[PDB]
Amino acid sequence: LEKMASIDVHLRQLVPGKVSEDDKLVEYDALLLDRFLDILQDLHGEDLRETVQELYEHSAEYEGKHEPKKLEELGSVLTSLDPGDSIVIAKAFSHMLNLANLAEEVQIAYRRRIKKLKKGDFVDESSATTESDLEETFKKLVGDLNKSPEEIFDALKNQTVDLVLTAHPTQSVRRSLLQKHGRIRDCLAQLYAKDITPDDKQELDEALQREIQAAFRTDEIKRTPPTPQDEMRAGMSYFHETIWKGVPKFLRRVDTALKNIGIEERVPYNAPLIQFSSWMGGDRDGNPRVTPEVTRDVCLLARMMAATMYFNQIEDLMFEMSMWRCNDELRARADEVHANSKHYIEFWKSIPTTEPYRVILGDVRDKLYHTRERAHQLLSNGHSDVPVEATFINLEQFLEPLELCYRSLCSCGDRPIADGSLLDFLRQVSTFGLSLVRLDIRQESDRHTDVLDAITTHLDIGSYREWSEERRQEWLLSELSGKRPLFGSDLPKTEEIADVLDTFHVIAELPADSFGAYIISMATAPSDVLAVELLQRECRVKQPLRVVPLFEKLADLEAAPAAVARLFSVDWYKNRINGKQEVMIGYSDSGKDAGRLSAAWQLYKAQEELVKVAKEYGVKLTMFHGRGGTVGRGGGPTHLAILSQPPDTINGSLRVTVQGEVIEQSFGEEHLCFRTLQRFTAATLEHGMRPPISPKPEWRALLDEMAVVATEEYRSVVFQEPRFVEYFRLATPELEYGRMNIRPSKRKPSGGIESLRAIPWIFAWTQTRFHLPVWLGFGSAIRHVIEKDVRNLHMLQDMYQHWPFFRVTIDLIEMVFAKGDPGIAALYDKLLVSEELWPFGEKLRANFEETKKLILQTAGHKDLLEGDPYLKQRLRLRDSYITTLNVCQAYTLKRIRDPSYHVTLRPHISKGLEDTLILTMKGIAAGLQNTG
Amino acid sequence: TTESDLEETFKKLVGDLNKSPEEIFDALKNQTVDLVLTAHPTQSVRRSLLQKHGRIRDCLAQLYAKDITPDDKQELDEALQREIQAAFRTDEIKRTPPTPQDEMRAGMSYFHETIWKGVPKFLRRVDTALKNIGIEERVPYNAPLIQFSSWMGGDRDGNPRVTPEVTRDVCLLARMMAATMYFNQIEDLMFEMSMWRCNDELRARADEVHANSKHYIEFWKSIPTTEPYRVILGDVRDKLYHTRERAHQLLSNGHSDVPVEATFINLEQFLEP
Amino acid sequence: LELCYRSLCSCGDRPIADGSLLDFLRQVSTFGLSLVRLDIRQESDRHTDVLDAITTHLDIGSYREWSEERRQEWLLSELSGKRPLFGSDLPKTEEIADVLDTFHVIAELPADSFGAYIISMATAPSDVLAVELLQRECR
Ligand SMILES: [Cl-]
Ligand SMILES: [Cl-]
Ligand SMILES: [Cl-]
Repeated sequence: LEKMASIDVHLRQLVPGKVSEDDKLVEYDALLLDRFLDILQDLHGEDLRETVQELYEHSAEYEGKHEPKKLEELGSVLTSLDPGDSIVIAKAFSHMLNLANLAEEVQIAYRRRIKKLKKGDFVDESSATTESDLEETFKKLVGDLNKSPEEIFDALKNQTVDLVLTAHPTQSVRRSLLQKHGRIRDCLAQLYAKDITPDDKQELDEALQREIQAAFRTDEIKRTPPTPQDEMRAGMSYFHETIWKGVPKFLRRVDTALKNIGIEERVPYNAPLIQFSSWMGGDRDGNPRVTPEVTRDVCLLARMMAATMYFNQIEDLMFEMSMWRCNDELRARADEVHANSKHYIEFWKSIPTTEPYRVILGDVRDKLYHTRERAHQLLSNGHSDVPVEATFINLEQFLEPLELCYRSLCSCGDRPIADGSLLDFLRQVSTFGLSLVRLDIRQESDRHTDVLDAITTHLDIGSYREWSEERRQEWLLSELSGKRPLFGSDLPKTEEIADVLDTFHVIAELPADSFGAYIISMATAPSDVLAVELLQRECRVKQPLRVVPLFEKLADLEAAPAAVARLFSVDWYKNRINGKQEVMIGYSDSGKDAGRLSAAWQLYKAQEELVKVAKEYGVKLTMFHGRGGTVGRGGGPTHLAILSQPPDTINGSLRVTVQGEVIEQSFGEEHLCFRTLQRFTAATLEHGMRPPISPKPEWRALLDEMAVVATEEYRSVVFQEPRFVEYFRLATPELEYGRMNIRPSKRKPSGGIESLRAIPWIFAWTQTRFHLPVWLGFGSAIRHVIEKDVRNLHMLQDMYQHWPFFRVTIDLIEMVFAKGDPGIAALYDKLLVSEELWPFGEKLRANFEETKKLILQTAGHKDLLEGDPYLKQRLRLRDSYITTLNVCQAYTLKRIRDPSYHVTLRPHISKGLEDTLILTMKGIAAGLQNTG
Repeated sequence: TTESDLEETFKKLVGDLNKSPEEIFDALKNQTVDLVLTAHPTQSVRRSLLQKHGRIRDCLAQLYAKDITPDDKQELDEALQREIQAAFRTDEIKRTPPTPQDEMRAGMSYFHETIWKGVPKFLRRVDTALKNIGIEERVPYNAPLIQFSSWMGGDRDGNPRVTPEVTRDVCLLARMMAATMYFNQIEDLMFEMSMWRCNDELRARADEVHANSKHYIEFWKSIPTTEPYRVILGDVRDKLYHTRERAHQLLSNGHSDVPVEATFINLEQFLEP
Repeated sequence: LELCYRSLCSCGDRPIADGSLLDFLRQVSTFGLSLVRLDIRQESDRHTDVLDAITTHLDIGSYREWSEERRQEWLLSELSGKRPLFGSDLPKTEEIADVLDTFHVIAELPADSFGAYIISMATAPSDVLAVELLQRECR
């Protein structure tokens, strides 16, 4: 069998050059592809393997030269398959793509960094190969900015990176498949060690094939569109994978680099340099399955996982903490704890007072066990019997004895011992707390409007809905300044109103350690924030959540600093916020309203103005970056994006969404996790002391014109074109995506793109390799300013080379274009769109090509991603696998929607099209990862 | 430095003695090395110091890797000093002339150290070396090429501290440690066994086990019949837990309440599923 | 028990039903599930203190200074209205918390256990209205 010779050729034709000297990516992918196809032949026959290989060879042939003949060949084969062979081929290409992603992660993890490749400016910070590590960022602050070491250390102490993990917009990959992927990565890595013996290599190859087959032989359908509890279980997998051990690894590295610049202290173990938040189970915005019980559930589950990991982790700590010399305080506490009544009988019959650290640590272990057991009982029943005094309820109870051990050990010169497992444990307690993640709530402001309208209607004051914004403000301010409650059990509650109030009741019935922020979707005016503050207090929330408005539409972004100023001017709100105010901006959402360029530039300006307001009133402004941003990309780019943020918008608290489509690339691997946490911490540290350049005024004026032209084009296409929605429902799988499910994709099932949610808007166009929501508007803007003045191109180029914000924006567009193909979208059109609607797509695709050519001119590139050949190489590798899933999805849709489209089937190939469709959706989605 | 490894021994038997690969394989099948662990003639080193010694070895090893970065080397050096001082600052005289139960606990440390993972690694290497002489089979998994016996708690010759209760104790402790390790290992085994295609016999057993009414709520709300290997293995996990808890009760009391039918008493019950 | 009595009478076994069964029924009726029904008793001055902390916390004045008719007015508007009176955000002294807790205990137990709430030193209708109000507002 010399089929292996052919796939070696096609891969080498797809990626011919070597982007370094350790570039083994083509080798890795060829190895995985050979093993997988062999497994495929063994399991489903020779004819099936030859069919799959012919399809892939044709797809790589397409992604090389883009001859539409190749697409016609792929389709010719893919329609002749009966549904069974269709499912097999789709599953096959999904898994091959996953293997390609693992090869990429190995390459990135072990690519040698080249110090002679850095240029010396901020552009270095846009790729992992040249970005500054923590110590390079330190020395850069010391050299260019004359910042003293002790200043850098103080800055680090009070800094916080808060990563918010979101549910996957499609398949949150199972925890088991995460582990199998990890095994495949490890086998792949060790196979290329320059010291492995032939028997080690044979057994490694055997384990690699073994794992690949294990992955291919598990189903990814059936059961339910996973309950939010299950989705949350899968989401927390990355703590067991890399993050739990990874946090203290990173922190210790910070300690080392601080030493390597003269700082003799360590980063205080309680300092929250890294924190994690979760939306899984808390985001209700247009999502009815997220009920109050779901929220209580995910809080309790998280507390169980936390207690569990602390329990298993603390035993090794007990083995290490065998000293006897100790502090008088610790001696007293050990004798005190020894006066009491089973969880260490395999280790020691009982812990003697001659190992006091083990005594106290054993008590902490016991309390941890009782905490897990208690939370389990509350989850599965509703009450416990476990005395809350026998558990840990707040973080200070947990930290107090551990800190006693640390101080005590330091009293006796055992500081080095204390800086071991004890230090890593303390740092885990500070990072993860009793809950691992803190839950963020999100809800439409209209739902609070419904609650308050039923409240006022019940009190015979009128309808809160009819009242003007200022009349609402008056009522809410008088009610907040008074102490008299609002309502009781005697309140006509609809289904939605009861859901809202019950949500708040659940928030009040749980520890405040479990919750982060309550976030108001579709925020427009101060009554929307005041409403939530009021409902919180009237639901008896003891320690109330900080209320964070999410300004989405364009006019809302223009109105935002005024609304935040009015809020800051009210004494009640100024006293409640205690000098901190958080505002959420959703790049994807704002782009859905007004196109991407206008949304970006409007968000930069809005952050500037909000900083002006917060400086006026002495409020520390923290910006929360939602899905779609430049800070949501994977890897290197994130660094520059953080550096690019407007000055004094971060201020020691960076809050970014870790989008589901990227979390594997950011935390799936040990090294990847370290370098992610590193670039977040270093980029935050530097931006706090080295703001990006203030834009030249001609840049701001130019961007204002471009924003105008862009939004005009975008809205004229998406909203004003009457026969757009029809095209949207044909040229795109949005309808099938909503009908299948994931969640609901429409707030109002009967409306238009306005009421369509942002995630399905981005997704629907991402599946067809078209990405309309990301680039529409750039074309007419760049075109218009180049025509208005010959020299304006030179200005745009100037910005791309010197203004970080503009560079990161244009770069993201460039990357999305690297993922795009107008011919595939044209294939979807040819199969699913009416003939009289064909020119509509045609013109749109013209806008694509022109915008592509225009973006290049701004960046000074002749090809796409000319400045980051590593990423270009990787995306080129994936596209060959994804394209097959494209043709298959298009023809599958034509087969589902039209039973009048009969095809001469081919006989089934060796040992319900909807399952195929879901496979292609998950595959294409997983391969394209983040766009906009 | 010059002794024959497993494969060099294979090649010497095949070349110099004209023994066929089949004969070597049968001889291996029916062969058994039974290693008997005896109590230490003085200090049976504590388990904590065994782990500290292991860490010191690991730091020393990684410090001389020809590919480590300056920061890794710096942090490894610090971890080595940390462990050396950690070892030196523990007392080893105080308390009791360790109860034979304690001496036995310390003796069994090496199963957790290297042996538990070490046995299947060695066996797998036997499989590889057998492939390299033409043998397509693996060494049968139930064939006892390696066995472990212990005198800790059983040798009474001129040693009155070894009472019958001491023997009962070390037997129950050993069954506990075994049940623990099987329980912890079968978790990862359950994550791996996510297939759906299965045997008619195994399908029957999976549907049958599904006919019943807690140890996997952090992983899966419940295991469905579309993951039958996870069904059978989850039941085995449950039986392991009941075995450990039962032995714990028998050790600490003298009776249980755990029905012996819900545990593993003999090896065939364990191996069958 | 009543089913048993009816049944025995059905078959002309009334004399039997008028025996231990009758004594049992009568004991169930006389003593109920508690033997006795507890009467609560508290001074009116303490309810005045609770209402004073409530009105002071609402910045409407001090219920203690109010005339008997002003008290009556406020208590009646509160009783006919549908908006509650106070919440957890309430400065409770030891005695004030004691009174409110008494009402909470009364709300958390079966009504078979209680008889009457009795106001020591009663002088004017505001004291009775006060207890009725606190009763309704402690659920
Ligand atoms: Cl659940
Ligand atoms: Cl800042
Ligand atoms: Cl014992």
